[PDB]
Amino acid sequence: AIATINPTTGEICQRFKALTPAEIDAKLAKAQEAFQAYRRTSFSQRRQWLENAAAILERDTSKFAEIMTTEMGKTHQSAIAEAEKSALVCRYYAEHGEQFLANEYTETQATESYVCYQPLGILLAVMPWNFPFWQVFRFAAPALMAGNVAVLKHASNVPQCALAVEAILEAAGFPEGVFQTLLIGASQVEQVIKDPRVKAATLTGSEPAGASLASLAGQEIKPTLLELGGSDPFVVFPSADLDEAVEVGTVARTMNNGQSCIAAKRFILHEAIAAEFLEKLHLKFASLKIGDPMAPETDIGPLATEGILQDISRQVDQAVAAGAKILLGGRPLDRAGYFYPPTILTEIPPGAKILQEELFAPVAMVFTVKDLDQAIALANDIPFGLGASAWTNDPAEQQRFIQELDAGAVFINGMVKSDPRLPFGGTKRSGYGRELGLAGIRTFVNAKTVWLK
Amino acid sequence: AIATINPTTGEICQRFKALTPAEIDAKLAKAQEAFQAYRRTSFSQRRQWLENAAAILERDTSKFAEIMTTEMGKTHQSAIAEAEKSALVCRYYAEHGEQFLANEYTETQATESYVCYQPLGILLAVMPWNFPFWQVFRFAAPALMAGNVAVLKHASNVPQCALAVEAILEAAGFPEGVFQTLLIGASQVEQVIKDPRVKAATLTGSEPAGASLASLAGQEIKPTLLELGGSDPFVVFPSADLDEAVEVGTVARTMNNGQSCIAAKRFILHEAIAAEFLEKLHLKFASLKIGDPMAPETDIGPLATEGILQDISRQVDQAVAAGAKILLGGRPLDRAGYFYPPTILTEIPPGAKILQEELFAPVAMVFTVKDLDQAIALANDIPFGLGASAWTNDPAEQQRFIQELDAGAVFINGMVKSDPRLPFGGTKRSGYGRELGLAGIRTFVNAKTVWLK
Ligand SMILES: NC(=O)C1=CN([C@@H]2O[C@H](COP(=O)(O)OP(=O)(O)OC[C@H]3O[C@@H](n4cnc5c(N)ncnc54)[C@H](OP(=O)(O)O)[C@@H]3O)[C@@H](O)[C@H]2O)C=CC1
Ligand SMILES: NC(=O)C1=CN([C@@H]2O[C@H](COP(=O)(O)OP(=O)(O)OC[C@H]3O[C@@H](n4cnc5c(N)ncnc54)[C@H](OP(=O)(O)O)[C@@H]3O)[C@@H](O)[C@H]2O)C=CC1
Repeated sequence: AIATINPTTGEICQRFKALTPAEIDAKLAKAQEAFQAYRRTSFSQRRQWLENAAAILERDTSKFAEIMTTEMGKTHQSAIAEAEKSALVCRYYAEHGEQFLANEYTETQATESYVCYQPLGILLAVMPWNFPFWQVFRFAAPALMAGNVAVLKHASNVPQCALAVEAILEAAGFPEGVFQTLLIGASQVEQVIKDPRVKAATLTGSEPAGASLASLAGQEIKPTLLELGGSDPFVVFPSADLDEAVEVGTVARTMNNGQSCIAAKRFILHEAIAAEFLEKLHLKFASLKIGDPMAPETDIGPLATEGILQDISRQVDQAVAAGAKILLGGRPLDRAGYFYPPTILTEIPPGAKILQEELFAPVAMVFTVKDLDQAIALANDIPFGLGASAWTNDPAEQQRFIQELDAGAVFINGMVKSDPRLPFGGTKRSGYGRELGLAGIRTFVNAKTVWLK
Repeated sequence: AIATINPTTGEICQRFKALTPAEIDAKLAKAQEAFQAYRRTSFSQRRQWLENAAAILERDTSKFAEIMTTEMGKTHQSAIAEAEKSALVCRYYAEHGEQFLANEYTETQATESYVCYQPLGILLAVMPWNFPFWQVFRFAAPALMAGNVAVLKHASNVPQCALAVEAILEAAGFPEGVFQTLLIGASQVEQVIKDPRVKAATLTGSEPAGASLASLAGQEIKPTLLELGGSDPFVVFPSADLDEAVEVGTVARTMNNGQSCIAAKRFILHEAIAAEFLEKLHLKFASLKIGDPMAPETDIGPLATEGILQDISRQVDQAVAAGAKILLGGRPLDRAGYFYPPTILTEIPPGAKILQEELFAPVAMVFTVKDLDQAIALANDIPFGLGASAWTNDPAEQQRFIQELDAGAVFINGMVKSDPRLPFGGTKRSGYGRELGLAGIRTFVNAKTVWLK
């Protein structure tokens, strides 16, 4: 159901009525009318409204963070960072969007020949609960700067976040119908994708959700962008700064209570450093503070939902039954709220299903390898291909990791992070298309070739 | 069935056995092995092989053209041009591909941060009979320059063309498995899209074919590019060079026996010049030479298949029964082969079904409008959105047409043409994604973000 259920206490706080198909239709009609006027606005107006939205996010950061924490359990401090990052991407496209969409001229026999960039129309965004502000602003800032309008189907467990994003954009000055939150369930999305006024769609979330949306959009001849999770490797080689790698690796696995597409999920350790690294990782994980995410000292809040908790509990239980060893954690906490402790699994047997799954919780799989070829093969031995992190100060190793890791992003001597300045997206079953950077504003526009005699 | 059936005579010339699923699987296994080595080739090698392919096309142009004309009925002269254009796109990506794929650096706190471009792997291309060389080389040249490998499912009526393309690429030096023609039917494509080694797919053709491929690819989380039909407007306003517009419009509608996605299909005439333009168009169409496409004097050969002939015959018959008037032509010729004459329809009743359909034959629909707003509204009143041509020497009108015509390409005072130097693709039900230019080589690559501390 569409509801705020606080994952720290399990309390149902507020329920929301889903829109009916007629109500969805009315919102799409309004979006179409809004688009016809909005496509004619100047970049100066769009820039003003985007910068206003950034300023709202920058002023009321703590309030917005409290909504996120209440609904989905990420620490209030990380939710503050998320609101700040949302403001950053608004400012990024305010500052660069017009330039990024300017005519590009190519010399031909024409007096004038160029490509110009024009909005498609209504874009559908289907978004997940894990970064309930950032994922939305990541899409919405370039969408709106480009002159598109947007309808958001957010996750059913973050309705207050979804409503707050629309309220921010209204307060910023964006005209009515330019951005609309649809309080609707997963079964209601098909109507939106099939509506002739809706021109494109993006989804961030699970593979089954992405497959459903993309198959439907494909049938309707509509372009998509998908970002669908990962099982990113975190490779540590003998020339690495081991203490930095342990600290950063701990953050990479456990940030957002582990619920990140680009969490470090599989630690691949060269045998020369594996014992030292693993012992340090074990101790670092054991010192993490688990508790109320509203408290500034908390490292690990609850998982977002009972379902996520049930999923990881089963995944771990099955791996252990198959022969995997629990170095730390491995069982849900006996307390109120959907709490699962930082966990480290080792000696996972070959062929165990968990090797191919995404662990959306603070649960690290650990492996040892003997050389560069083995590290790369293991790193790539997954259906996903989102991010990858590798730690080494040998230039030849650095170049091989960069070249041969099958991922949309490769970070050397740092954790994978998204950044408005650089494109971001997956390969393989992690999806396709790129958000952020120039790519983010070029994805859902008509690149119109113009030739004038 | 997979066969050469000469559309000039109706004679079945050669039949081909379709691959079995096991044979398809073997070809995909070989493509995967080939990709593992081919992705490691230098741009110099890829460039050499692409330039070799161009040189083969440039030398044996008449022979390749004869294959096209025999299988699908386009004039030998236009097939010569098609082989030349195929060579041109090979040279374009040989000359620019490396530059187009070079690292793009972005300043951050990283010592090094950039995007690099790497091939995805096996690409499936599903191609149509209407430009049986050019459509293939348009995709294959950038695919191969980027380090991808490709499997081609060509139309069932151009098997000799399909085999010839593979033979050209073998003779050029491309390693075995880098490009493979699959002699398979439409029902066999699902196996290819669902194969885990196949990473992306492109289709040019009809909407139902595109919807099938894209829906399947979406379910498998695989990116696509679609170029489907169009019903492109050809708008003529009072300041136009009328005689040039008539000459060029006649070519635009009747080239390739009318069977082009970017044919001028709907002539939209300002009332001030409509009588003169229509009379001149009538005269030009009336004296086009219909006959054997191997003869150098022939303008119009047969349509490619009995099915295409049946389709246009029915479309025109229904429009006329509804009240449309035949100014010229309007029924299949009484002779051997799938011949349909240049045809002009006027006074088409509002709500007539034909107004929304693609006429893939040399059949012009003609309309009269009173002003700029009416021209734009009528031009856009279709499900398609591929190309658009407008004729005016008023700068304000030119800019409004460029801005407001809902198409992937807008040509002012010339006919729409694809050109390797400029991206090419549709909007609305005409598809999405861009081939040619920079876009063509960026579509099916992993844009990998790299960050080095
Ligand atoms: N890439 C990422 O960042 C994320 C990945 N995931 C992965 O997915 C797993 C399960 O999480 P879960 O919360 O169930 O993720 P979902 O994929 O179910 O949710 C993501 C979004 O998709 C919507 N959705 C779900 N099914 C469909 C459908 N058939 N058509 C249209 N929209 C749909 C959801 O709506 P509703 O809430 O109404 O069901 C939500 O808005 C996680 O453990 C993680 O592995 C999940 C979240 C973030
Ligand atoms: N955009 C363009 O340039 C073209 C558009 N068209 C439009 O389509 C109309 C019909 O022409 P037609 O020859 O039937 O075109 P199709 O769309 O049937 O054929 C195009 C290609 O798609 C293949 N194909 C067809 N159905 C499927 C499917 N379900 N899955 C995978 N591949 C498939 C065909 O294979 P096979 O031959 O084995 O069926 C062929 O290789 C034309 O009148 C024109 O309007 C057609 C050709 C060119």
